[PDB]
Amino acid sequence: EPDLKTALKAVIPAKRELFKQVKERSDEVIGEVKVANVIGGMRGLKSMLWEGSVLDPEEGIRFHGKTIKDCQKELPKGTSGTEMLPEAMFWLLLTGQVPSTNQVRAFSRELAEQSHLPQHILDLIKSFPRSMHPMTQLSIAVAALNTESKFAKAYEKGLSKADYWEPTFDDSISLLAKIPRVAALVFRPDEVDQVGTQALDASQDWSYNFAELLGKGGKENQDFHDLLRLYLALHGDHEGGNVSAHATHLVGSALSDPFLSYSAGLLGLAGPLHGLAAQEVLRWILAMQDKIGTKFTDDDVRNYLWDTLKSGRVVPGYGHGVLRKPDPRFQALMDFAATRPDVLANPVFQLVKKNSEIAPAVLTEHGKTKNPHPNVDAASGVLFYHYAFQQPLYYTVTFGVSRALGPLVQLIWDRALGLPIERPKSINLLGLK
Amino acid sequence: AEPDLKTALKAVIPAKRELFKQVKERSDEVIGEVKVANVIGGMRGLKSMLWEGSVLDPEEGIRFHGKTIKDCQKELPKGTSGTEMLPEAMFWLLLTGQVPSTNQVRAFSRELAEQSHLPQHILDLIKSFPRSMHPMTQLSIAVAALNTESKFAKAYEKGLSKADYWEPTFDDSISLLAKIPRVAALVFRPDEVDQVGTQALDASQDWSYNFAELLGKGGKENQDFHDLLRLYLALHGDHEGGNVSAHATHLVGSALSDPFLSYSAGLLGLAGPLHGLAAQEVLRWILAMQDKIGTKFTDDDVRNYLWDTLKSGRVVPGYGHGVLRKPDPRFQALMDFAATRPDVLANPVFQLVKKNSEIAPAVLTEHGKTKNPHPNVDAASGVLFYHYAFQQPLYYTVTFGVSRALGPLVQLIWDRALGLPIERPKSINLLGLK
Ligand SMILES: O=C([O-])CC(=O)C(=O)O
Ligand SMILES: O=C([O-])CC(=O)C(=O)O
Ligand SMILES: [Cl-]
Repeated sequence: EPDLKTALKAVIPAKRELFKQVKERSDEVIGEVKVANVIGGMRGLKSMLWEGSVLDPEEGIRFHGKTIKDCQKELPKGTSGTEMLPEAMFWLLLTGQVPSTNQVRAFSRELAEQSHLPQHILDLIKSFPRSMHPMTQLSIAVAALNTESKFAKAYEKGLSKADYWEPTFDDSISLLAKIPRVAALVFRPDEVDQVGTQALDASQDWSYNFAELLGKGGKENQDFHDLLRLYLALHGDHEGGNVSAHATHLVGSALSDPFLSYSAGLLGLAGPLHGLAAQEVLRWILAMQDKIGTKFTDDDVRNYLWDTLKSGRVVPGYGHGVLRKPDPRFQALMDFAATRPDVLANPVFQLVKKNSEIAPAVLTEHGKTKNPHPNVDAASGVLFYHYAFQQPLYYTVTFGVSRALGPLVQLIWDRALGLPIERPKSINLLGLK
Repeated sequence: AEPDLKTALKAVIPAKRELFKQVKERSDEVIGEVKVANVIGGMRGLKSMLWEGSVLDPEEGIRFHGKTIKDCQKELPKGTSGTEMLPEAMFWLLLTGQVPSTNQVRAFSRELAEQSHLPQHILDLIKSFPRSMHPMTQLSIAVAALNTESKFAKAYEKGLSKADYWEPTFDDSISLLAKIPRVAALVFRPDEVDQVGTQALDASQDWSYNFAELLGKGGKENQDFHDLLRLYLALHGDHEGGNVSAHATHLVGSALSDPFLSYSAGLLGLAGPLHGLAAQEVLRWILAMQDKIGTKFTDDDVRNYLWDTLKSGRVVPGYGHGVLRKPDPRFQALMDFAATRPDVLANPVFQLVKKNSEIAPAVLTEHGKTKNPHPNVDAASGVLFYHYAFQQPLYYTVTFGVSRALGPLVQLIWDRALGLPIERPKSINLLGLK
């Protein structure tokens, strides 16, 4: 059966024809720009192209029209376990098609084989102080991988616009292969020489191998391997509007290669209002457990919610900029938890769950939070914590692994369609008067 | 004892917050349309971001709180010696809307010299870089790594009111400005990391002078180059919010990533061939022109070479603007620097820039595919650096990177002071447009 590159090569003509048709309608009006859009971070403004996913305010995120549940049903699984593979999600995002299981196996083999790192990346990582925030470490080491960029070199030689997409593809695959190893090196700074050169099991999936590099390989960790697969698939893409996806696209649009461009995305993911949300939730939950105890009641949880809000604080992991109904990424994680009795017996999980049953009504009554349903960040941290990954500073590093998926797909499409530099116009306050 | 920078900014914040409230009361007002062309065309045409410090005027070029380049050359404080406006003074104007006194700038230059030292780990990180790692990659990486020193990131982690966000933003912005010329010099001088990375700076010298000293271009003998450098860094500090470096800084910053991470994103955008490379392209093109036509050129030779470039299907770099309808006043400010240095004027490469600026606009109009075919700043900057023996064009973007910290850091400070939200547009697929 076709490999990924071949499969992408077969859908490129249909995408280019679709693009030509849309371009023939260039003069068509689709929206207004208001003052609110200028001062409000472009919120509500339909102004960028993004092929792979469309975030529906009522249904949540869809991937070529498929729900999360559709993807959990249709996408190939690992050689063992129950959860859909992130490599299969990548295939679907890129091509618009669901790969066969043996297509995904040949693709997982590519990701295991291209995972090795040049020596200088080991040296760079070993120079980091141990107190350097893990997302800073991750962003820096991805950027540094630009020494290996095929796009950057091919471009420097003279490269036709028609040939841009293929080196972009080769670099994207290279990045995906290497990023879990860079992530594990962030986690395991005393073992950089071992973990940074360890050969990966050639028949295991991307997430399994990631877990092995984290020191969480083997039979004993098989539920965690499924969590990881699900988590990485769920977080791979969420439209083009989010800061990490947009930053990748923006930097990429200047023809910076995928290593540089996704490094910009990771720097945006390091933001407290973007990728660090999950870490903040776990901290807030643990401080709540600390005050009210493991034999907490609804009443305890309700008072702590009210005490948080009355002090002028936010309840993290609730509300969204676009979403209007409960986040189907949150629900898919809650559904994973529902069938693991040991997760359900964990009080920190019980606390997350009870909080998800009470918080939405408290927040509505308090009245300052837009659509106060749980988002994915409400739950992800506590599930990692359960599996003895009790170092919340590193949860965002896993988000960084996942989130390479969707934005790299769109970079490939950007270069294949020949999209120009992203260049809005700016204005001052005095100009708006 | 006149206000320091922080105090001066603190005095204009209330007026800016009142102006912002007034604009916000007009939230529902329509200012333009979104067309299909805008979505597929990289938001070109779309007025969709706030940027306070600079605005492009179609007749007068870039203006900084309404001040032309000529106004800034007249009014802004100069160094203890030399003829050119200081970048520290441009920063002050961008941030505050006001012109600092000369002693205000001196107190500010002293702060920048005092905070210029680097943690040891940044020396170690830079020494790990391979020799072939592109300089902009090195610069972006080392700026990000300075986030270990971020007061915003730690203050935020402790609990910080929204109203106080701007202050740690400001402290980190100043810290970044202080350190970036030392990081830049380390990018230029990878064999001397230990020496250049700990070298004590003259405590009463300006930002650019000290940068030049760290580059190995200190002293009386380099005083004209110190003026060039001052002017270059001032002229390139800000040019609206739409350009990739400014926008990326703003975008990353809007997620509350600290200024080190945020400007590191800008530098990654500046590394992009369609953003960071114009000055290098002009120098190459000018030297290849000198190479083919020699030192004894005439108007007619220059004219034929322009036409031969355009007939080959090639661009004449450093000419053209989308809006601006006269020469770029940044170009002219560089030409005015040259006018008083006889040795620059005797350099044939400069003579070639100049004659080319007198002939190219008419040739390009007659050719007809370049909108407003007047010189831009890039037409001159590279050749002036080349004259001063700064003949490693691969590193010109590093110097642009130093300059371009100025405007975007100012906007980050204003973003946090006004409490602007996360930048998050809506996206759409091709099928949704059809
Ligand atoms: O999968 C889709 O969304 C349809 C598709 O391939 C295209 O847009 O050409
Ligand atoms: O390759 C094509 O047919 C379309 C093209 O030129 C581009 O990528 O801009
Ligand atoms: Cl494959």
